[PDB]
Amino acid sequence: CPLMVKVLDAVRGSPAINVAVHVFRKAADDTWEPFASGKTSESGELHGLTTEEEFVEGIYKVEIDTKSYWKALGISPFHEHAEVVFTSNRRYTIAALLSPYSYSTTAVVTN
Amino acid sequence: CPLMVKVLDAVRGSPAINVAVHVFRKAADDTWEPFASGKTSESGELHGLTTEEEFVEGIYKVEIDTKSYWKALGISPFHEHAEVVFTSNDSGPRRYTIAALLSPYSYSTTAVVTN
Amino acid sequence: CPLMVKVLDAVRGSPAINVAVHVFRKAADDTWEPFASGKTSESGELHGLTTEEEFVEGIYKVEIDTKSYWKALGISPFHEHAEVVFTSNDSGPRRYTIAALLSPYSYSTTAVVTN
Amino acid sequence: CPLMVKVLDAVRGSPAINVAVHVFRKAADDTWEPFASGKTSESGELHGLTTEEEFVEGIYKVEIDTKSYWKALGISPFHEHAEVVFTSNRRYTIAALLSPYSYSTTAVVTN
Repeated sequence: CPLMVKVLDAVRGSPAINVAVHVFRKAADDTWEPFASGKTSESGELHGLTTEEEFVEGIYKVEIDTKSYWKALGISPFHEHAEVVFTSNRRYTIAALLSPYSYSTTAVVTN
Repeated sequence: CPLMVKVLDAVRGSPAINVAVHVFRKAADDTWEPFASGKTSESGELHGLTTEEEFVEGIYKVEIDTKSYWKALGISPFHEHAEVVFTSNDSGPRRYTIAALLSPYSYSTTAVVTN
Repeated sequence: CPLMVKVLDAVRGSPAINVAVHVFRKAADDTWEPFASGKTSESGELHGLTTEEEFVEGIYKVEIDTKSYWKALGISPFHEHAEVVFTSNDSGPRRYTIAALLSPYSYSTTAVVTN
Repeated sequence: CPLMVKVLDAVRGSPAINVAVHVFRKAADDTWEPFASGKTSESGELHGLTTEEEFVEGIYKVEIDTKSYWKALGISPFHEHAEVVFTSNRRYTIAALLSPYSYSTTAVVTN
């Protein structure tokens, strides 16, 4: 699998568990087509979203459902979600670090 | 003006100058409709995007064109742009500052919501 | 004043108000000697720490007392404080803004160096 | 080993390799005593700094030598180093994300 998502909780200093993630790919008509989805495990990681065969070149959007994560913990956060948009032309790790009013995201791209 | 955008460059240690910013509001049909736009100033800030009259409660998307910023510096970036999506709330007086800190393969964003 | 400190709270989405900040300069014997101190204002900023006359080239440490900030909010934090250590440089006119974004188990800091 | 350090490079989107790390522990005389040191591997991680037996309660400082990292890559960075100071009373991962004029650090504390 060439695409992994990892999410951390900056309030607790812990993996962000059970975070829903939806991946979209831009279609030829310039609309966002559903591509894959899943949720983070107890380690805060989401593996197996796709395969090398399926993950063709394109423009991808990884939507991390941060609002649902915070609301399930009893917190009213600022953002609806965190959206990570990039073109793929190799392994991509999309990492996110979450706080109620702030997030950071980094891409680690390796061979 | 109830909405301000501030952008910093973590590679140069500077304001991110002349970054394009496009703001959208979610319409009744669930599509994003254009709302306001501009480019950050010499201080990395974008003021005057809207007014209290127009900035009614809704879901807003602030799109920061990070890819073009890095390409103008001759630097290869990862993301197409940075998007900040939030619901505004009129529970009392409120100003929203959307702050972003940019690196080629990483960004952070924070909301500073004050009275 | 060539040195400003700005602190934001990523949990509340607000300036970090009344945060203690202590600045030190490295002495000739390699110890940290006190240089300036204060507390952030209602805007999360600390102005007037020093003057161009006193802020000569050297190695400076800016210590931000994050632990006491979180404890005053009733929130359990990880770090004792956040420290920012850098060498100043008089190559032309220069102002340093040390910005910090705080969460209980994480922080980021950026230097904005302008003319 | 109860203490791991992980470093990422936000310019390249890669692990930060060969980053020197020095850990200190506050002694009874309130001075910083050397505790352990090492450097990050090709994965950006530093394992085996200490043992459960050696890592007693105390105040620890993890100094990540960011200036030497950037200078070895031909870049003049802002900070001398990144310093992470915390009290230990369990596994600690100290993560850092580096840019020439900025860094972020997070603690992930697990059982």
